[PDB]
Amino acid sequence: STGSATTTPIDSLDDAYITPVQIGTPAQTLNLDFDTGSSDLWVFSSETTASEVDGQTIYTPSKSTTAKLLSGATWSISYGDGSSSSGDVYTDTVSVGGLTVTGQAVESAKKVSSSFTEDSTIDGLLGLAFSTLNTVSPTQQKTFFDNAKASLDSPVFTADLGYHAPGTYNFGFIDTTAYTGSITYTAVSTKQGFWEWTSTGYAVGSGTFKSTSIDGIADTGTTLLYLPATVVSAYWAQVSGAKSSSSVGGYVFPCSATLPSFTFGVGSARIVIPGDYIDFGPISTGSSSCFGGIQSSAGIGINIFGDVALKAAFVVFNGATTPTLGFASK
Repeated sequence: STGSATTTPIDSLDDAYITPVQIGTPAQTLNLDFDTGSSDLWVFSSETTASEVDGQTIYTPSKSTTAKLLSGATWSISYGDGSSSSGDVYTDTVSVGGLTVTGQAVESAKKVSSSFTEDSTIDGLLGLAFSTLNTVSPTQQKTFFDNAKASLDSPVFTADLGYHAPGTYNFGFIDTTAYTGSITYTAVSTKQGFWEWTSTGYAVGSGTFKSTSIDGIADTGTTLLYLPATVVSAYWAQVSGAKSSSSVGGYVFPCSATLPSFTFGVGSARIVIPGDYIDFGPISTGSSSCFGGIQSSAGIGINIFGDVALKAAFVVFNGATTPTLGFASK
């Protein structure tokens, strides 16, 4: 089997991407944030505290003939940005782009933090990291990808995120028309439950490539590119007037700037992030100070190749017995 679904930015900044997902019988379609940095499929639901719902589409398990309470199971998750959600669990039929999993754990939110409530466009998350990070207790549950894997033509999914444009998540096949050149594959460590890999270095604009190992995660659920302070300083030093602002919470730059590109290494290959991808616009409406898309990972504890990086590439998440990650230009 295979599946193919379009993913769409939620706003003009590509803050996140939503992909339609069919849950239950008859289908209830919710727009979920596919997140390769976590492993819970959770939804706004008929159980979510009413005051914490503001425009989201909800899953109502009582209206699904295939929903079953997973008795005794609860879940609770906290994300890198400080947001959180928790609730109980149903199993139900879940389909993405024509690919169907029966008996998928669908985690129903009883509570969500303010950032989720305030984002009317995101109806929940679909985790695509390794199932060892799943938060369901007392019986840990599998991701949609893990459940689908055996049925897939090939044990892979691909992320093809757009810059200010729709893109695609595919399951079970590599679309050879969706990228240019060849795909370069690189080793993955699953020790922390993430798609964790080591970049071979970087360049700033037209500058020389610096060979240096940068361990980090491929995380579609994180907006920006978070890298070591040394690397980030080298980037922003090339932008007149750029500075790190503790009051704003990262690097800002004059909105009048033209940003240089940023290149990262994948083995001997190179992925180029155009300068425009690094512009996240005015810090507040009408400001001439703009927020940077490359930020320091210092104090996160991990480097994160978020959407800013991944949208510059066609990315293969290879869930073979020895997982790997593939990157191609596009």
